[PDB]
Amino acid sequence: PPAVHLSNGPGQEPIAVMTFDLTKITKTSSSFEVRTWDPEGVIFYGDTNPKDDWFMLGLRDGRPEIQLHNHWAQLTVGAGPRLDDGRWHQVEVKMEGDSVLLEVDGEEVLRLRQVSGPLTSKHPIMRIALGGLLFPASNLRLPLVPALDGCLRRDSWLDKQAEISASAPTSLRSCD
Amino acid sequence: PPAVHLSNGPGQEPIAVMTFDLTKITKTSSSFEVRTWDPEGVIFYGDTNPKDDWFMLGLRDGRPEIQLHNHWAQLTVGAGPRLDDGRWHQVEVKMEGDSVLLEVDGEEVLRLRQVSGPLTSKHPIMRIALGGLLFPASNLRLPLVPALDGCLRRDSWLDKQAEISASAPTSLRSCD
Ligand SMILES: C[C@]12CC[C@H](O)C[C@@H]1CC[C@@H]1[C@@H]2CC[C@]2(C)[C@H](O)CC[C@@H]12
Ligand SMILES: C[C@]12CC[C@H](O)C[C@@H]1CC[C@@H]1[C@@H]2CC[C@]2(C)[C@H](O)CC[C@@H]12
Ligand SMILES: [Ca+2]
Ligand SMILES: [Ca+2]
Ligand SMILES: [Zn+2]
Ligand SMILES: [Zn+2]
Repeated sequence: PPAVHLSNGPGQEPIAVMTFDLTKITKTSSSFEVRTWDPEGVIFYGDTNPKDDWFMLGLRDGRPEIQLHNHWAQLTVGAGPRLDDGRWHQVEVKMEGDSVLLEVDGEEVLRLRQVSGPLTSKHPIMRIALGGLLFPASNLRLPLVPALDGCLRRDSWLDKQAEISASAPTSLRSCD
Repeated sequence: PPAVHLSNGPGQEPIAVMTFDLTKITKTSSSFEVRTWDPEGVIFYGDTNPKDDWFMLGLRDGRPEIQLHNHWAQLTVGAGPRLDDGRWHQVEVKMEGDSVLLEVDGEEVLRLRQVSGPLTSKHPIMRIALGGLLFPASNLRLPLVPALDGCLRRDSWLDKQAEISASAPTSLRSCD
């Protein structure tokens, strides 16, 4: 399976940004495998508005951390086992009703309830950035250093049929 | 080890309530072992004010759930493995800086960050209720049925030297 580097050297910007049409979304889940020895960094960021409608999934002290900021909730939460053990880990992030669910290696490790209304409704465009944020780290509810020295593979983001475009500030590097 | 029943039949009220002097608190952690086959219910509730300063640790679909409502945060979060497997489980809830940490069987499974300022400061009295709430379940951010058919043992609550009093609406029942 082709795996890409989650950061390009300095690691101050995402390695890729995908834009989606929310009205066209039929699938809200995202999944991928990640491998790393890095205990802190951004795995992926998502927003409909960088100002007041955003989400971040990363690692802090080796464990998953989600920061979320929207009309219904504002939170900084850590959960799950350490993932900075150099092994491949399966990760899934999905919407289940008004909740955001995080599954690690097939097991649910965190369910953030009552945090969102329907995506398609309410913010017609959603952006997903890998390995970086779309705003300064200092703007996070709880700052961390975004650079994540790890590998990503077998990734699936939301609904491909709803993807408007994809960019890369530079060029994706292989973990081979 | 003497174990007590976490609910008395109907299970509409706590089996015990302990009151503490916050200014006297030197230890903020609580720990205990719980065993149960019940997938939903309140393990313990805590507040400094039932109106706007409260906390609840329970089970929903077999897994730990924390609801918290205070000046800094308002949340409903599920985490950790199922605990309704009839085995004894060690549980710890503690303050670590501005965070509330939940450990299950020796492993950190959830860290709610940026949710509280110093306890001793800011609410001079804290109440801890076991197996029930100190307000209607309908008043929870996300209602659940409080009755938890399980056993509790080896419990330690905050700082005993700060305990003002303890009550029991009825009488503690043994799991023997
Ligand atoms: C987590 C998820 C959904 C599952 C999907 O796999 C990834 C996206 C990323 C953006 C989140 C959204 C959930 C709703 C959020 C928190 C708000 O609307 C602001 C940003 C949004
Ligand atoms: C969780 C803990 C601390 C660890 C201890 O072991 C149990 C107590 C229960 C009451 C919580 C408090 C944390 C601060 C809370 C959320 C707010 O002040 C309102 C109720 C309070
Ligand atoms: Ca890093
Ligand atoms: Ca029950
Ligand atoms: Zn919005
Ligand atoms: Zn208060």
